[PDB]
Amino acid sequence: GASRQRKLEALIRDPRSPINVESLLDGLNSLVLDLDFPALRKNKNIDNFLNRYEKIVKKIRGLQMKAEDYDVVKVIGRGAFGEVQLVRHKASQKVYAMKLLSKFEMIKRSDSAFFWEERDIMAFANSPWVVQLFYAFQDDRYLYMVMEYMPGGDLVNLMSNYDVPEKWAKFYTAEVVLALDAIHSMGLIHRDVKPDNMLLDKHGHLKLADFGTCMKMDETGMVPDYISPEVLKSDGFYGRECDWWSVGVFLYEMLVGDTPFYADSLVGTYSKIMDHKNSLCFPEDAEISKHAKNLICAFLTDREVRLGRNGVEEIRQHPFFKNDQWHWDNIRETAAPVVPELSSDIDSSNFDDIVETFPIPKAFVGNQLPFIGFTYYR
Amino acid sequence: SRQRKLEALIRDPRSPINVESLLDGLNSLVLDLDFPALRKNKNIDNFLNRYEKIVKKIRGLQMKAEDYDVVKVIGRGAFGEVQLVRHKASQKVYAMKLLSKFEMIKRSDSAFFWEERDIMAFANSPWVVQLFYAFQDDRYLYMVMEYMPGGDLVNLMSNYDVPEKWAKFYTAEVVLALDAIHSMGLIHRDVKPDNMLLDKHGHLKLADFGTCMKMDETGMVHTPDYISPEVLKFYGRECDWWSVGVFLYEMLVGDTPFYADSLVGTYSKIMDHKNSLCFPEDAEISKHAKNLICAFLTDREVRLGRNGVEEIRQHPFFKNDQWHWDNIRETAAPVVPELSSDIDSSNFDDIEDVETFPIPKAFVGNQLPFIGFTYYR
Ligand SMILES: COc1cc(C(=O)N[C@H](CO)c2ccccc2)ccc1-c1cn[nH]c1
Ligand SMILES: COc1cc(C(=O)N[C@H](CO)c2ccccc2)ccc1-c1cn[nH]c1
Ligand SMILES: [Cl-]
Repeated sequence: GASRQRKLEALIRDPRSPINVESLLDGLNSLVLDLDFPALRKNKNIDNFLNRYEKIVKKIRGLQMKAEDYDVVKVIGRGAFGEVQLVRHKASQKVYAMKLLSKFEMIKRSDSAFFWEERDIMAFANSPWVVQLFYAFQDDRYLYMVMEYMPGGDLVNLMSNYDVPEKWAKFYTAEVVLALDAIHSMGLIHRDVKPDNMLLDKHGHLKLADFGTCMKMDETGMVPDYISPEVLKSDGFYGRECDWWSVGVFLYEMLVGDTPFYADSLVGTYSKIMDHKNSLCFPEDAEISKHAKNLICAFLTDREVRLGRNGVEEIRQHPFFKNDQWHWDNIRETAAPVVPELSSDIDSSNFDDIVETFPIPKAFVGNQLPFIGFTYYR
Repeated sequence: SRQRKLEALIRDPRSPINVESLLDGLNSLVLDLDFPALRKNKNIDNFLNRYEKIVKKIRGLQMKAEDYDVVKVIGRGAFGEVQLVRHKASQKVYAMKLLSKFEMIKRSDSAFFWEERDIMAFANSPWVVQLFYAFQDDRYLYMVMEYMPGGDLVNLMSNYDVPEKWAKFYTAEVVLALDAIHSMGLIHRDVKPDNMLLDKHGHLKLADFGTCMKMDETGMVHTPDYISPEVLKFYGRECDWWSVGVFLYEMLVGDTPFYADSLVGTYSKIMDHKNSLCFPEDAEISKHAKNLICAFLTDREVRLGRNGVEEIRQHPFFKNDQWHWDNIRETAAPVVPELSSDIDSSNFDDIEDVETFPIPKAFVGNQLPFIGFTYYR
């Protein structure tokens, strides 16, 4: 009997459950947002429901986390459906990185499901290789993701400010290897491994960000300059090995100073990637070891014989990673090659310097419906 | 903290945003969107796809009509019926009141159940029928109450000639039950013996609160035989005290004080109450009983109970050697029900025995006025 009430009480407590209390409050909020228009309020059912919940929903909005609770310090990133702002929480004075996503642009450009795995990865990974999400909240215009601020900037910035030695390339590669294996363990494929999505923490250690491209792998494990050839030839099924192709490209860019399939045109890069058997060649002036060259070549092969298919053990014991500084079991607790020297809690010097509204409707449209359940409070 | 303030609102059972009300909101949204005409909208089709599984799971876990077994229909009314039911799992017997959502919407009366549910769930008075569970489906609102096997006072009057010692007891119980409702800032507006039930021991409890209204700052607000003249022509608490006088008259005399063959004749007799009220020469009634009926059947301005329940309490009619106002409900009742089983419905007459909602093209929101009805004790 009350075993059913116990089963139900458990679902509502579970933070991964779609019917948790934050997700149930999202349902109420979204229903009020999509009905409070004078055209719709002509309906007696709608006008009377909105009159009943008007007071409580005003009270709830004032209590719940909102963008007004934070001060915007600077825009440190921009992307497809939004921007990432360096913000300071007004009450606690704590500094975070907050990612905003336009609800309007996600509906219009019919791309409105990518944020679910991005939010889940950052909120629940519990890995030092993934940027941690503290709070996810939404208003009538945007989705917000308050994550830990990474003051070391991305690996693109590092490469443009330093001539990268093989000892540093061996460190950042190992960290990318472990970070990807952590994502693959959570049953996901990044699909966009690149140095713009590799951030450095206050101590110079890597963390992955921008999970908008992730996909949960099915039972078989299946789903521009850094894209794999098998992904380019698309619609077909690809696996974890496409993420390791991106690692090969990254290690080449680090040591050589240019991407292996760089071309002046977009089509030229595609052409070079497709012809990877004949287009991949190391410059005669490039400072690279035989082990480093041999590792890049094991990643830049056809998917069938690529390194990393039979797990990450084959990658771990590659001769390139032989060193006298770290082990795979402690690399993140060893001293990083470059440690950030920051002047304040809002020093954003490792980041380069960087609105269409919904139309009032006549009939029920339900623009808030695809966002019910986004709110999360740690 | 703000999160502590918010967590308190959701725990409060009187709060419109409690967990049962928040689950009602989700259920009602799914019910009002799952139509193939509406599902043509991408937002709607995708939302329904996401919550389809979990809402099927939630419905199976939550209390439903299929958890109860219908024993007999013991009452029928305006928008539904009251069924004697037995909970399949616990084997406990209850009285379950059903209200058609369709009829409530159609006959544009869809707010009366909020005070009926609140009165029965939260009164905490032995004079009010207790509600244990309120729940709903796509067709009805359900109210699981304590079953009253003694039947109503109409049934008692039709099976017994009422002596003044019995009339003094039942009146005193109506007086205390009405004072309890008035204490909660409510006016019944429909005091009559059909709405007075007797428990397993013969003690009164009030039922059918569909006519109740919360009184404003001054104590004011906005059935043919028991209606007051002021309602026939803002009304206060003394409006319920009129119905008590009519009740005491029907008990002692055997007929209504303003009974007429026509509805217009009854409406005329009530308006001319100053000259139409007279006690039959063959009626066995004391001077005190006659004088009490007359203090209730006056113009609202000078009616007994206008200046409090203390005035009614001290009336000479209630002088007796059996009970006191502080213990009447723990004294022996005049008629104690003789029941054969937990489902003996012999003190209730037999009840003699299809409109569904139309499938819509656009969002109508027929479930919206019912969000927050679910209550679990
Ligand atoms: C720039 O910093 C970030 C960027 C991102 C991120 O996902 N960026 C992309 C494009 O760069 C994007 C996509 C969609 C909308 C906007 C932005 C995620 C975390 C941080 C971060 C974490 N801690 N500190 C900074
Ligand atoms: C018959 O017993 C009841 C009746 C009612 C009641 O409110 N009845 C009216 C008129 O019939 C009605 C209104 C709307 C729909 C249907 C019926 C309320 C409680 C009981 C009851 C019995 N035991 N415990 C509680
Ligand atoms: Cl090693």
